[PDB]
Amino acid sequence: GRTCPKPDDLPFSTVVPLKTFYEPGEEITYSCKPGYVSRGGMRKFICPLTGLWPINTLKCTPRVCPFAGILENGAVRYTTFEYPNTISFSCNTGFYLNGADSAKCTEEGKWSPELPVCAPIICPPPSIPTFATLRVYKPSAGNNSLYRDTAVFECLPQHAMFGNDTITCTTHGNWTKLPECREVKCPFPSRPDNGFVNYPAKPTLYYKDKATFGCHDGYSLDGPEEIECTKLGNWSAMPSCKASCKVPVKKATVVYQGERVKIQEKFKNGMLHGDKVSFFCKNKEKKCSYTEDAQCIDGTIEVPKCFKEHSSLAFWKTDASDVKPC
Ligand SMILES: *[C@@H]1O[C@H](CO[C@@H]2O[C@@H](C)[C@@H](O)[C@@H](O)[C@@H]2O)[C@@H](O[C@@H]2O[C@H](CO)[C@@H](O[C@H]3O[C@H](CO)[C@@H](O)[C@H](O)[C@@H]3O)[C@H](O)[C@H]2NC(C)=O)[C@H](O)[C@H]1NC(C)=O
Ligand SMILES: *[C@@H]1O[C@H](CO[C@@H]2O[C@@H](C)[C@@H](O)[C@@H](O)[C@@H]2O)[C@@H](O[C@@H]2O[C@H](CO)[C@@H](O)[C@H](O)[C@H]2NC(C)=O)[C@H](O)[C@H]1NC(C)=O
Ligand SMILES: *[C@@H]1O[C@H](CO)[C@@H](O)[C@H](O)[C@H]1NC(C)=O
Ligand SMILES: *[C@@H]1O[C@H](CO)[C@@H](O)[C@H](O)[C@H]1NC(C)=O
Repeated sequence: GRTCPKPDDLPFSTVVPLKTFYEPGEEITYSCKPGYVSRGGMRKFICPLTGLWPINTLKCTPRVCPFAGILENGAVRYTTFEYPNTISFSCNTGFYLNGADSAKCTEEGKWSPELPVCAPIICPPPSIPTFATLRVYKPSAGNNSLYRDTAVFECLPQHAMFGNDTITCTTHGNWTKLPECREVKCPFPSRPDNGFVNYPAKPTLYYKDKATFGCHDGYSLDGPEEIECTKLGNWSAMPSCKASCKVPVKKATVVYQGERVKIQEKFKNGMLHGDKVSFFCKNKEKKCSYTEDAQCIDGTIEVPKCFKEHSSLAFWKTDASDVKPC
């Protein structure tokens, strides 16, 4: 008689018992859903004779977990520290996340799992490779070293290193690949024909030992004057002495290294092996000049056939050097 209606549904709460109508004298209890609280706690109400439920002061509000916006040496992604939500973590470079990467604020107003910490990445003292020595290494964290620190070895004399010489601290707390130092010796160098070779005094020549070369008065070197033991047991290079050329004409203007020179004065003491010049030849049809090349190879140089060196006396004839380019 003059029943009460179904109670109002209010945010984040439950009503018990939930019926569609109530007799006067029946009781209902409002509770905030788990994870929410409210000033004054529950509300109980009794359906009165009027059939009208009283006013409901229920204030259902999500719990809040402790402030968690500051992760020393790292970064929290968050919207709000309220009951439904989760937050996630990362760390600045040189640091790792010691703990879980995300946390959740639970019904009990607690973070689970517990908030993490960023710790500095460190690598243990590095092992020294066989036949090596630490040239530079200073640990920045007691006996250990921090991220991106480096150390480098050098081998002992007569030993050749394979792979980069420095190692650095990875983000995973280990070091990069280590060098290998082996012993390497090469054979003796060959003395060159018409030349000499000098190298130090000992039964066996090892890595980065240096031998130097020379040539007699009419010959010059084919390669570098100095050579050394490479890491693979042979030599930098193995040069020979080749024969210079006599200048093949009496008077002619040629291109040596992009500039016109007079071959008789530029090579007054001979053309060296490998010296290349370009002679001037006359296209008759087009009344002009063009150039063909000639190179001194082991005492032999071959002037192009088209070339005609005019007599000193015959002044009328004009050298291809003086005729306009084609
Ligand atoms: C220095 O540490 C690196 C860290 O990677 C790993 O993480 C450690 C914490 C440990 O848990 C273990 O997983 C490794 O040590 C080493 O990295 C190597 O290189 C790859 C990339 O990091 C990787 O490998 C995987 O993938 C490749 C092909 O893509 C596969 O060939 C291999 O089977 C793996 O699935 C892996 O991280 C690791 N692999 C190997 C073979 O080492 C790194 O080796 C190490 N350096 C030294 C000198 O110790
Ligand atoms: C010095 O020796 C290296 C090593 O190559 C050699 O080749 C083997 C067949 C044998 O001769 C061994 O003594 C060495 O293993 C030479 O490096 C080589 O260079 C060319 C380039 O392609 C070729 O022969 C090989 O690919 C290279 N070697 C390897 C192992 O791949 C080098 O040229 C030699 N000479 C000098 C002056 O360094
Ligand atoms: C770091 O190394 C030292 C030796 O230099 C040694 O006493 C110990 O292993 C480390 N330091 C301390 C205080 O234990
Ligand atoms: C490898 O060695 C070279 C020459 O020693 C050096 O410049 C380079 O930095 C090394 N590699 C890396 C990744 O540092």
